[PDB]
Amino acid sequence: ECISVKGRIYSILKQIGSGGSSKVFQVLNEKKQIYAIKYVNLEEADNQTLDSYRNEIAYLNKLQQHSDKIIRLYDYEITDQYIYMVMECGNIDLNSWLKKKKSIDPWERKSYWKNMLEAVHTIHQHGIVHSDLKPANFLIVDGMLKLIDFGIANQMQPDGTVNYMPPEAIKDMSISPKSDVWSLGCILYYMTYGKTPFQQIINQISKLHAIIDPNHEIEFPDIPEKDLQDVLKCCLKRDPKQRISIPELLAHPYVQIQT
Ligand SMILES: CCOc1cc2c(-c3ccc(C)c(S(N)(=O)=O)c3)n[nH]c2cc1-c1cnn(C)c1
Repeated sequence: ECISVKGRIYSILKQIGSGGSSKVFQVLNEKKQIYAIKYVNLEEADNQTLDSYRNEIAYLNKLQQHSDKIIRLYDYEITDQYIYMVMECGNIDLNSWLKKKKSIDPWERKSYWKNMLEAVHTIHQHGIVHSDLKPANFLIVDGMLKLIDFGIANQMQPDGTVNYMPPEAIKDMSISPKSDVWSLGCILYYMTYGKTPFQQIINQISKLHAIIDPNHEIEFPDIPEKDLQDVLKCCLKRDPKQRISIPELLAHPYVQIQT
């Protein structure tokens, strides 16, 4: 029913998220303002994971200044036993919203695209490459996608797919900013064609076969927005060296040409 963080009290109104030993609550302060609060129980945590949490917090904090396309962290508490993160509250994670909506509006989809670019651009500018990027990581907050996590700390599932893994991450076992470009591509592909590139492929053992396979070609059906079709093509190129960059993407006409 009730969470104390650095003096203040919040009433738990609902659980929204539930990773390993972490839980996210939709809560309310005394003035009845909403906030998401992340509780991470630490009793079991070993130094690797403990450092991962400390790392996420520090970056999440640092990055506050640079962009509003990053989840806002209002304040936090941390002891040897727990973590509480008081954060901004949104409407829905993107993943759970790409199921709900039938097919997206052009103007919104572009807006969401800009939003993600700015977000991922920011983490890159601070030497972070979020390797496991996916729509579950973004969060709608009054017409804005904001980034929830950095792939530094262990992932939470909102109350795990391989649709977004980039080639070079699969071909890896015997990293690049470009990895995130692929994953963002996949999210945008979804937002134009109602599905990811390989989400019709059934078996996962072989889902990661199509991805790596140069001979396997990806289907880009024509659409009224010719720019968008190019972005998709440029993002989903299998060779990191020849895949478009975030800074290139930010100057692409899809983001830049008006209407
Ligand atoms: C596992 C999901 O993580 C988060 C979810 C949220 C939300 C949120 C997400 C989904 C829903 C459906 C809602 S809702 N409409 O308020 O119930 C809020 N707001 N702020 C949030 C902040 C987080 C979060 C978790 N870690 N970090 C760093 C941010």
